[PDB]
Amino acid sequence: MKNVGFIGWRGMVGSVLMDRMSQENDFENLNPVFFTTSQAGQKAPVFGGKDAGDLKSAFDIEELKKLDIIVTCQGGDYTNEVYPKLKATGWDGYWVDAASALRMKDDAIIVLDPVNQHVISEGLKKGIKTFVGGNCTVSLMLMAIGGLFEKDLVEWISVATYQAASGAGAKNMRELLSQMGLLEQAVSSELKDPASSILDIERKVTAKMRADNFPTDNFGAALGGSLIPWIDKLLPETGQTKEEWKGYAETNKILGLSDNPIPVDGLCVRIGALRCNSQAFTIKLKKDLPLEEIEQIIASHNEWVKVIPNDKEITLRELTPAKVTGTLSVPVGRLRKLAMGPEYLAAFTVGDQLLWGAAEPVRRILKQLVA
Amino acid sequence: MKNVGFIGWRGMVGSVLMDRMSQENDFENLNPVFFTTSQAGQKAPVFGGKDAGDLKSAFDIEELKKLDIIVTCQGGDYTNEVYPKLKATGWDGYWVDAASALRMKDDAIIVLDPVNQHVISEGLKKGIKTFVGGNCTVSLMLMAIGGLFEKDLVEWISVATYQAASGAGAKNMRELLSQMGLLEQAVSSELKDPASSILDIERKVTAKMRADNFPTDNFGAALGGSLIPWIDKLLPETGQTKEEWKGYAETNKILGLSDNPIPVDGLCVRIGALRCNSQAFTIKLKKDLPLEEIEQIIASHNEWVKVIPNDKEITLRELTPAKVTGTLSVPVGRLRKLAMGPEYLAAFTVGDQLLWGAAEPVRRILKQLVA
Ligand SMILES: NC(=O)c1ccc[n+]([C@@H]2O[C@H](COP(=O)([O-])OP(=O)(O)OC[C@H]3O[C@@H](n4cnc5c(N)ncnc54)[C@H](OP(=O)(O)O)[C@@H]3O)[C@@H](O)[C@H]2O)c1
Ligand SMILES: NC(=O)c1ccc[n+]([C@@H]2O[C@H](COP(=O)([O-])OP(=O)(O)OC[C@H]3O[C@@H](n4cnc5c(N)ncnc54)[C@H](OP(=O)(O)O)[C@@H]3O)[C@@H](O)[C@H]2O)c1
Ligand SMILES: C[As](C)(=O)[O-]
Ligand SMILES: C[As](C)(=O)[O-]
Repeated sequence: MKNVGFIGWRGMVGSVLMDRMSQENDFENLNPVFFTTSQAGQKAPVFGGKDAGDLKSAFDIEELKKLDIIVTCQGGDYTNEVYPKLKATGWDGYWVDAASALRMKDDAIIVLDPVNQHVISEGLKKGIKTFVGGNCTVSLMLMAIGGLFEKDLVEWISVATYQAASGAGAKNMRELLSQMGLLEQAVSSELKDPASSILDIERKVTAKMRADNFPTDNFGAALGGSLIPWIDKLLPETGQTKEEWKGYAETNKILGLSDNPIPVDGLCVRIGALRCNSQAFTIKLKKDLPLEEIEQIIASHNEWVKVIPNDKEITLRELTPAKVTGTLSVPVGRLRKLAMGPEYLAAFTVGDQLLWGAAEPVRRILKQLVA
Repeated sequence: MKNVGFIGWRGMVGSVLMDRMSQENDFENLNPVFFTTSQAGQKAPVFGGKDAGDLKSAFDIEELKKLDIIVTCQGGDYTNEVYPKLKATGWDGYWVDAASALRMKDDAIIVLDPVNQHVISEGLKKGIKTFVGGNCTVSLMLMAIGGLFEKDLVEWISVATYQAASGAGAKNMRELLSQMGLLEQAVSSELKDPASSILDIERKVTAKMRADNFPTDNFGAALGGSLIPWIDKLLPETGQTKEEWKGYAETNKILGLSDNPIPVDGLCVRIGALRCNSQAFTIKLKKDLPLEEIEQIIASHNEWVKVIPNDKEITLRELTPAKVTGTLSVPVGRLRKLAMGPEYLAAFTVGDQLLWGAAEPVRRILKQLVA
């Protein structure tokens, strides 16, 4: 069986990949070899009921060179380090990555098979050996409205995101939780007392949120009870942040439309959600079609997207992070025409950023590479 | 000196108004009369160092009929009951309302004087006697980009909101806070153990958020750690919620363009913030102007709007609910041209929903009416 190496299997994304792989018995048709950046020699974990020897150093090129496929969830720093060194040896195996590091490489293909399988297979024949997961937000967007691009109905998409703390890292999720606790703690008794003044409570919660002893070390500002309309670094040439820039760059590379690119732009905002990224869309369509047809085109693209009817009770129950968290479902709703015209479509979607937005496309390309 | 009655002065919006009036000495040039729907006969609040006798009944038409101006923050059900009975007596004084009830009536003007003083002035001369504050998000939007409408540069605006808990009520803010506390408490110990599993932490928080005992009666769903992409009731004829519908309806009546409406549409989403409504805009301009000119036009409209440089550090410091809560500042940043073209402009704004979104416009028209 093909020898597959796993790097970053212990991380947050890695842990999700391991769990998903165990659920689908992905360890059956492959020989697993586990690496580490801090536990070399130690006893390798037990997945798929198998027993790898001891953890090998993720930096041992000779060891890696023996592998047919490398699946990494370690991070960009690691990849930019080892990858060039491994290729420099002549190694011709496959490199499956969850980090963005190699996404825009001329010899790398961004994978999201339920959306761009043709691009993938084509790359495979062509000799492409590097496959990278796409930006979580772009991935979730395409899993929700892929049918529209599939039908070549999209002229341009305007996006406003509602991104979870989890997308920034495990330490960021923990900071959000700490902030939420401190906010309630600041007015614990006042909340219990029905006679208390709501303005008195707000004043106290706002003061705590602005206090020096309020944990903001990771976001650079309060997230719980607030929001941050800026994610990643600035791009001086356009004014977009790197997260916003990915919409255009990655959507078109995933779909293979670099020759006739579709404008995808907007604002990415971080909010107090744990691990589900939500998005509001203003989709300018190339033609005016019945809303019911639009819905079917969307719902039939893949089996994970789930159209949520534009009803209050149903929306509150199905189109929220609280509902989607930990599932492979990609609900999209609030679908209707906008006032600008019949070609303007409104849509809101929610999706788990660690599954389709991270571990799932990786787990899937791997399965396709092996048995 | 004019006789002015105050209704709903005890609630959340009413309290902020009383606060602002006390700070601005708005009671000096008027004779205050306080009413109540539940505490008639009890001592009135002594704002402005002035002392009214006892609370009068807000349902006493004979007492109301004696006033020159009635200022109410009581609510739509109150107004819909009393306004008709009072006007039926032939009463011809001024009615200033914070509730949406009379907003779309032809004998009423939606007031936001920094934006439509001309409408207010024309209406007064025409005989209009009813002034109503506009929807909070619409008001906050115009305070931010009124300069573009002032120059007739706006073709249409696509909106995505991030609305706070207080926008729905004092009960809802309290529920949000209680929810936040419960979420952290579910993993209090794990959070202080730096070696604990993040996925274990998230599964526990999510489980709590999904527990029947999780307090969700006010929102009908979890808000803390999540979001609710639905505000108000559904309008079957367009697919919009009443909240979303107001963008087109109120923006245009405020601007006096109900005859030739500028399309303003989008999605209104509730998030876990206490009292600031934020909005992401995609503005289709009529002309292709340099970014710097657009900024000058936006900044020059009024003294409260504040253009925030498209810089990360400044944005995290100035463009957030944490910074603007309790202030009259209306920051607008992330200004840049979008990928769709040089006529497409992006912008993100944040504003306190209880000030410019509620009490401030009311407070201002009252001052105009009393002198
Ligand atoms: N966060 C998201 O929502 C998201 C979404 C899509 C893609 N990604 C990307 O996926 C890659 C990995 O992200 P991540 O958030 O999974 O990184 P992470 O949680 O920090 O894990 C990465 C590595 O940190 C090391 N580590 C040190 N202490 C650890 C501990 N106590 N528990 C677990 N691991 C520990 C592990 O390496 P050793 O075992 O060798 O020590 C682990 O492989 C990044 O490139 C990221 O950008 C993230
Ligand atoms: N919340 C916002 O951010 C916002 C923004 C824009 C517009 N508005 C609108 O402004 C109007 C009032 O909203 P609101 O949020 O201020 O309503 P509220 O807080 O419920 O106050 C309304 C009334 O409820 C009664 N009440 C019962 N128990 C009370 C208590 N424990 N404390 C204070 N009052 C109590 C009071 O009437 P009595 O004293 O007669 O008993 C009070 O005047 C509504 O039409 C609302 O839609 C609200
Ligand atoms: C969240 As990314 C750095 O994998 O585009
Ligand atoms: C903020 As309203 C409910 O008076 O449109």
